Amino acid sequence: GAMERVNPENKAALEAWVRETGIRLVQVNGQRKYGGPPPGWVGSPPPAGSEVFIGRLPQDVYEHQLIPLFQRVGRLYEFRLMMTFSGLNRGFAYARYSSRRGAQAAIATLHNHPLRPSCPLLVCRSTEKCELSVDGLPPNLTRSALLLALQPLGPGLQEARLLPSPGPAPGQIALLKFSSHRAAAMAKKALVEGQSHLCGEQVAVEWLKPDLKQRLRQQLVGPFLRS
RNA sequence: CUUAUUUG
Repeated sequence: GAMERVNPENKAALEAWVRETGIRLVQVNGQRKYGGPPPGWVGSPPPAGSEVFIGRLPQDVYEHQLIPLFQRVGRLYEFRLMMTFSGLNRGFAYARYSSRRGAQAAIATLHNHPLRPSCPLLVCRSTEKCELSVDGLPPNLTRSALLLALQPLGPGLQEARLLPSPGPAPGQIALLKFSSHRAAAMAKKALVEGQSHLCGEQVAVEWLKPDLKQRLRQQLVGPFLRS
C-alpha cells in the first residue's frame, strides 16, 4: 500500500524525539518552536550577534534535521520553524546561539551545506529584532511626535533616534529600540496594518539590515567620535 | 549574498 498517501512517520519521529529531551515543541496556531536545551551548560545569551536564520529550505523537512544541525555548530538556546498554508508550506527558520561565536560558525557551516543537490541552503544573521527601522516619515514633524504617534501601539519602546538616513537622498531614518522582539513586532505590525502615513505623509516599515546597519554606523560614529 | 518572524 501507500506510495500514494502522506507519511505521518515523519512528524511522529520528531514527537518521539521531543519527548526524550523534554522540550515539547510549543505550538503557535500551527507553527512550532524548540526550547529548553539539554544539560551540560548553564547561562543565557548576552548582548551579541548570536542570531542566525536559514532559508530556501525544503518545504517538507522537519526541525528533527535543522535543529541537530544547529546543536552541532554551537550551543542552541532557542530554535523556531515556520510554514504557511496559502497554497503550500514555506521553509524558513531561525535560532539564537549561546554566543555570537556559535552563530558565526553556524552560517559559515550551514550556508556551505548543500542539504540537497537542489537546495543551496541560505543563512543569515544580525536580524536581532531588538531594533526597528522607518523611512519616508512626516515632512517636518518632530521626533517627539513620531514616537508618541506609535507609543500607544508600542509601549515597549525604550528609546528612539532619527537622523542616519540610508542615503543618498535625505529624509532621515528612525531607529527604535524596543524591550523585546515581539514588542517591536506589535508596533511594526500596526504600521504595515495601516497606522502608517503619519501626519498624512508617508512611511515604510522595515527591520535592520546587515548593509543598512554598517551605513547607519559609519555616519553615527560621526557625532560620537567626540563630546 | 540566492534573506524572516507580526502569520499564514
